[PDB]
Amino acid sequence: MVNTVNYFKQKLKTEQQIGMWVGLADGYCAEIAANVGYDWLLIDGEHAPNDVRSILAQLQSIAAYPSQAVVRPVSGDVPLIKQLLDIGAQTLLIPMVESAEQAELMVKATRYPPEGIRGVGAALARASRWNNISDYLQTADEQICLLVQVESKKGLDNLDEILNVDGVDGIFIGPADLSAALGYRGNPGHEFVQNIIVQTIQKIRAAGKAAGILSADEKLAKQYLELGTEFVAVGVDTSLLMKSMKQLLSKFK
Amino acid sequence: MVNTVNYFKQKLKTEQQIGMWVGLADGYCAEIAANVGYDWLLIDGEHAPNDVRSILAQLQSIAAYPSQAVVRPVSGDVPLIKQLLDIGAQTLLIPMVESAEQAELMVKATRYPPEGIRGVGAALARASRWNNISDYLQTADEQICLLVQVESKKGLDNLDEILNVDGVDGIFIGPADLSAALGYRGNPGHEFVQNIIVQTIQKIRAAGKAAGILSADEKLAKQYLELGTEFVAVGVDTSLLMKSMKQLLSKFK
Amino acid sequence: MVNTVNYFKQKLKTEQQIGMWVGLADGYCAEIAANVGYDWLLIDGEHAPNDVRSILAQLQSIAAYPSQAVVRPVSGDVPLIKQLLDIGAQTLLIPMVESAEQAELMVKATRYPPEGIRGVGAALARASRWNNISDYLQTADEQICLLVQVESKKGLDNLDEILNVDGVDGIFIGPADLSAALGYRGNPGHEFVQNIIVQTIQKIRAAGKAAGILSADEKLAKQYLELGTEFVAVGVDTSLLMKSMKQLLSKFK
Amino acid sequence: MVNTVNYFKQKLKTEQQIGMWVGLADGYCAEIAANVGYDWLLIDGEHAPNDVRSILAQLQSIAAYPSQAVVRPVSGDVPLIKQLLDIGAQTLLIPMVESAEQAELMVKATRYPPEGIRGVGAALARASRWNNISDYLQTADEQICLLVQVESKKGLDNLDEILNVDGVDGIFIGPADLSAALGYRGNPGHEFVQNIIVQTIQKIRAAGKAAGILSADEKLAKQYLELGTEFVAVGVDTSLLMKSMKQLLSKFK
Amino acid sequence: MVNTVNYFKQKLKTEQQIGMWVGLADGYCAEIAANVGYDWLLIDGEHAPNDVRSILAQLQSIAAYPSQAVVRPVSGDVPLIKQLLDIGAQTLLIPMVESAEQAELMVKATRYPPEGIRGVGAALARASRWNNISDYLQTADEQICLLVQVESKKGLDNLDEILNVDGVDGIFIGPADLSAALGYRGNPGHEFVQNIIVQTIQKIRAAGKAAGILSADEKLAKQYLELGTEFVAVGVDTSLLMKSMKQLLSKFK
Amino acid sequence: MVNTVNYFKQKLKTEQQIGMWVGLADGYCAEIAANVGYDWLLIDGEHAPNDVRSILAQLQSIAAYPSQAVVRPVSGDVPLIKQLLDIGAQTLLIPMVESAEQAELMVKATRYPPEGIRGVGAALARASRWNNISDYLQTADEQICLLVQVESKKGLDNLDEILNVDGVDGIFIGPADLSAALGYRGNPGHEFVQNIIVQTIQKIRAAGKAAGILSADEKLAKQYLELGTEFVAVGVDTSLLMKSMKQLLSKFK
Ligand SMILES: O=C(O)C(=O)C[C@@H](O)[C@H](O)CO
Ligand SMILES: O=C(O)C(=O)C[C@@H](O)[C@H](O)CO
Ligand SMILES: O=C(O)C(=O)C[C@@H](O)[C@H](O)CO
Ligand SMILES: O=C(O)C(=O)C[C@@H](O)[C@H](O)CO
Ligand SMILES: O=C(O)C(=O)C[C@@H](O)[C@H](O)CO
Ligand SMILES: O=C(O)C(=O)C[C@@H](O)[C@H](O)CO
Ligand SMILES: [Ca+2]
Ligand SMILES: [Ca+2]
Ligand SMILES: [Mg+2]
Ligand SMILES: [Mg+2]
Ligand SMILES: [Mg+2]
Ligand SMILES: [Mg+2]
Ligand SMILES: [Mg+2]
Ligand SMILES: [Mg+2]
Repeated sequence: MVNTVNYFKQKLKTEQQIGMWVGLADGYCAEIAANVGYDWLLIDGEHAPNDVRSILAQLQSIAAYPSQAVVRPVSGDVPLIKQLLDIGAQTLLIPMVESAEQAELMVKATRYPPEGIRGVGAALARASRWNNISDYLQTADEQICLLVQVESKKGLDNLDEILNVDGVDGIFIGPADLSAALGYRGNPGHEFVQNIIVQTIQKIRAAGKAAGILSADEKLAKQYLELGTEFVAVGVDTSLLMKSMKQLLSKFK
Repeated sequence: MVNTVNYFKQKLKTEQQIGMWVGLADGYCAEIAANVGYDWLLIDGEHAPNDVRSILAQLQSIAAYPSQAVVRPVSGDVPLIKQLLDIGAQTLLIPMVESAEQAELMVKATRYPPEGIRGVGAALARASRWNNISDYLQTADEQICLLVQVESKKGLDNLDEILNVDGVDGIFIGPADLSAALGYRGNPGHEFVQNIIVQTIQKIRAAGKAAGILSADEKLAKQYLELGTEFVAVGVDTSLLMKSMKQLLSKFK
Repeated sequence: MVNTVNYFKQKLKTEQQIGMWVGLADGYCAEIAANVGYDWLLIDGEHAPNDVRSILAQLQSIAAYPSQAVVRPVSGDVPLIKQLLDIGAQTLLIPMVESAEQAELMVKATRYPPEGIRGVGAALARASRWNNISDYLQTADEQICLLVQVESKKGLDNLDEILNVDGVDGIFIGPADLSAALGYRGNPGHEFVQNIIVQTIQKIRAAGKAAGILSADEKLAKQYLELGTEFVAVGVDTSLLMKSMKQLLSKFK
Repeated sequence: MVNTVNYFKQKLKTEQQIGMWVGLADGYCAEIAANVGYDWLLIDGEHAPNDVRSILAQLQSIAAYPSQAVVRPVSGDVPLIKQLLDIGAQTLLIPMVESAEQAELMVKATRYPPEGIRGVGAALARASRWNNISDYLQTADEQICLLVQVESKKGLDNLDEILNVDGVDGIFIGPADLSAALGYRGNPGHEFVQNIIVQTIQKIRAAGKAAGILSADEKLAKQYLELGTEFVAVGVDTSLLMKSMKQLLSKFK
Repeated sequence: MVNTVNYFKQKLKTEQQIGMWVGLADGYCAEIAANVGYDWLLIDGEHAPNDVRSILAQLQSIAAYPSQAVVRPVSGDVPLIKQLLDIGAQTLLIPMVESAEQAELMVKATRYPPEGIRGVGAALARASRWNNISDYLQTADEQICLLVQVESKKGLDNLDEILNVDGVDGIFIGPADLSAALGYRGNPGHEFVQNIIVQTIQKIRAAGKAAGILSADEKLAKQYLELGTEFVAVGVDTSLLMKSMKQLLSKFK
Repeated sequence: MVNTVNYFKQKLKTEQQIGMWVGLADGYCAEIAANVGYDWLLIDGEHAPNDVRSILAQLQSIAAYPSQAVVRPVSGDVPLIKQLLDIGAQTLLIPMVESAEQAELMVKATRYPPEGIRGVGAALARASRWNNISDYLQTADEQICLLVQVESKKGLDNLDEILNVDGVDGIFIGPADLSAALGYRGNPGHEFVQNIIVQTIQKIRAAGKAAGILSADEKLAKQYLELGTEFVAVGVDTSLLMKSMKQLLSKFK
């Protein structure tokens, strides 16, 4: 077996990838989402009730389907990153990255020694398919993709520095945390927030990195796609479930 | 503590109850559905991957919310009916009921001896809140609601006899099984099938029982409500989740 | 490895075994019970929300401790008896046994062909410790104990015939179902019910079988032990948990 | 999406398929087995501690890999067959089939009305990918494969009758149950047993059906493959795990 | 929907709330506790085998009942506090708080930017009921209650500074850790320890904060209630289960 | 009940203990390993998909069997160490220990105050059997065994200092991490790496501590036992499972 090819990572340079947020925290729900045809599925370990074991079950469901999995850990925690890479998550989205120093540590967290600090346990790992991928320890680093989130004033204050970190493949902008950080909590639609988001996307792409964002607003999502944003999540499974059930009931109240 | 009042059962005589099918088989998904405001939620133990323990978790989720839980067991299995009643399901929907003799057996399966054959285990049961409902063994039978499904030619061949069974509170028509039985598998919309459904609903109500049905077709659902159908399920969580994700992707393909 | 010795089964002829009902349906709760020192623990697959997998977890917990495990399946279902024996339950309590014919079928359900109808799958079974018990298929039958419950008028009507079945090790009287069947639901303490229980215990022991019963009433339990009842369950984990929390709150209201 | 093609079923006529028994009852263990390259993996619901939900998790793991899944239910139970088909098991191995009448009922259990009695619930089913396979109710029956086990004297007494049942794709011989039924429990290697197995395979193939068997004995397995046996399981995951760990310890005792 | 009202938080100023420790780490056991009528239930993520997912199941169970849930995380970990708030825990008890600086960080951990550092993920959260609480991000902070534990010499050394932190609603004294820190491990009943607890309670209340404590000793508990302690836990589910089973067995030995 | 004796700890001074790595992360798989007769079983919480709850289930499985459980947490996290000690892990293997200061912190993390910083929660803990071990808080520290891993250049740069820490019972060498740190990722067999391992084992034993290692290479394992290495793991469950299935398939390809 050759290592699983990270098509999400390759496509960061060749196309615009449409994503779905997966917060239903369940292998069965993850499989339903995997049938739809999204370019990527974000398995949310930060804001959905997930742990390593529930994330593994969702990787296993999704693996049969072309959709690429991206995992967001609860924080940029080196041991947790180690665990998520070993269960076979090839793309990580680190929340609340705020400095070049923190971004560099997240790069190292994803790479084996001697260049990185990723713990070695290939005999045990779904990532190597329990050494059925025979050259895994040589080929692993190449198919790993590191995305970091800028979603605080401190992150924006360190954007040029983060964008100069070799090994950051992409910067994702989270309008919820960012709008709240800017004192517009629950109102990311405000011009003050939007102008900052647009400038941030332009700077990301100007530094040769992939830009990403989430918007459930179709107009904002198509606007970000017209700017060239490489990875755009266009909704959230929990929101689509709740909204579809509410809209149906409303026809009968 | 007094026994939980089965408002679903009472409302069979006073209003038309709008329902949602719950096949996501998960306490977290069940809770999302419970927030919407459906009169009833059908926890599907026949066609979703549920067992006693996953149905219990969904009853516990839904219990904080006004929505009434109805449970469909995989078949009219007396021991399984005993297990679902003890975890505290107060309304059961029995699939594939085909005779008065079978319907009478389902009635007994729901009632304590000496009048029925429901096994006694009140010390252990969520149904009695572990005897915190102190008169449970005297008050239980009154808050249990039995629904049966007619979805075969044999059931339609025994409809008058089923409708004469004291203890059957409602007959639910399953258009999927029924249209397939009638040789229109996948096409319940056909006039031959629809005329049989309308006459069946009329005969059910004429005999003083509640009629029920599921249609995800808004027009058919509103037609069934115009006939006075007492319990109408108008959608399915798995279907709404898949369709909402597909419709969203299609805006970006 | 030699087959696990069924000490419960041996002690049916040598002492009076004190039991605890385990209906908390959980490996962790089962282990707490296992620490107390009861002779036997009844893992209730009939009136607690258990399945094969949760019963296995409770056998594994209890296995480190001297307490003997007894499993009650939901019904005398031959395939379910097969499953419980293969996960390693060496004593079964079959509810609602009503004839010599049913009791004989329960005997056969617990023995390998050619004498019985127990499905053969020793390579896969915790019962054989995956063939680490090398002579398991020769030695299994000796360490299996079959108990049946008489808890209906029909069972009482067939008691002499059930007591003549070679292979029934014990008859357990369930006062909840029996009092309900007799038209005293929730009031097993009535003299009419108690005279029938005493006569039943006497007949069981006169036929050389072990008699068993459950009572949470200390006085009734010690009365049953004075009669020579061989296996007496003296409480239920759910009841003791609920009662001890209620009694505590009452000191503070 | 077109229905998943049942390559196991097609290959019953074109090659000899090598199988592995999966009794570790776990999605993670099932994935390890799925990486090896077996033609088929038997997910054992009869002799391993599996339920519908654990079998679903193993189908999801295996689905990413070319190995074909076969599910053995605990018995030929029509509602359980319905559940296993809806979670997407395309090949079933029914234990302890003993008559043409029982084999015919198992055929019907796998086919939609009006020709069969498989319950219709395609909106809810992984089998239809929640109707993402748009013609599922028309295309399903074609990719379903029914295997039955002959493993009792009564089965052998009805072999010609079972082999004349249209819709039985294959007969699997279980040497453990059969050797025990013949009074050679734990010794299927005996000439009396082997001659019966060989004659049985010859009769199966002469009637145009696929023959199958399990042997962990390499010589017996290659002997059955030389006879033309179409589906041969050559070991058991629980046995290989236990034997590999025992052999390793023995080098160090 | 309006945000769930935190009645525990309100009652800190109006009454003395009686609590039960919940360490059985199970949704089913949590529901049994929920039925008793305690003012509050402490779901112990520090000393019982709980994770985010098992705490969620226990919140869902308890939510149907009047008892208020309080969650103790394993440590004052900001990302873990984020996760517990998003699953809907409205009151947190932070163990081993030792400085005003740590207490201030715990305050911030519970409030959205720009005033705090709580991660924003309202679309995904049971806390917002997946945005069915439409003004959640404006109304969340008011219904969150922060309790901190003082249970080390260093905490006692910083008590006045911790009591001056705006946003700490209550200080809970843990006599187990505190007696151990003081060199009386396992003997909190000693006068040296009790004088320090009484002085600590007095200082807490003098600073306008709520005081809390746990004692399974009825006399110590009523002494703490006579001092005006606002939240008093009076027992532990594991202890009551083990003690009630031991006391029962002792009547029969 | 007296505290469970840690025979693994005692045997560090009296014999050479043969170990098996347990990364199948499942109570059922752990039990299979427990039957084999290894001196110790390493429940891997670093490189297998385990959490506190799945490690507890494996401790409960293994507890019926002579094999001693050792738990590797994901990192030297003080709160996580507290959780694993309370579920009753008596021997811990800390990964990536790099200084005497870190080793001393791990010592304290394992000991109750006032000498250590282990949180006190004996009423709740399987470790105390919920206080059924009545003197647990006085007897606990004696049966806890602390192992640390040296697997970085920084650890080797601090080896003498780590070996001078009272409370470190053993130092385990992880050839995977170590060979990678040394710039021979995937090639621990290299003479440069092996000479460093031999000198390290010699220095560990010279300082009166137990030396440990894992090699799946029989020759290297027997070489390490010839040097007097006190605890030697000789295989990994996931590896043995995958290799045994692959070797079997290869006989039939
Ligand atoms: O896309 C963002 O802004 C995120 O980082 C996370 C997501 O959970 C939102 O907060 C939805 O509420
Ligand atoms: O409503 C009906 O027709 C049912 O009885 C069951 C439901 O599963 C549908 O068949 C969805 O496909
Ligand atoms: O002992 C009996 O009577 C039983 O067979 C079952 C037990 O669950 C009781 O019904 C408690 O309510
Ligand atoms: O192959 C057979 O004989 C079976 O039908 C099942 C299998 O479990 C064996 O009994 C192994 O013990
Ligand atoms: O109340 C306290 O002292 C605690 O903080 C925790 C509780 O677990 C006890 O330690 C019980 O042993
Ligand atoms: O023994 C070692 O080298 C370890 O520390 C961990 C183990 O996971 C191996 O790396 C297997 O790949
Ligand atoms: Ca289950
Ligand atoms: Ca977990
Ligand atoms: Mg964010
Ligand atoms: Mg139907
Ligand atoms: Mg009974
Ligand atoms: Mg068989
Ligand atoms: Mg404490
Ligand atoms: Mg290592």
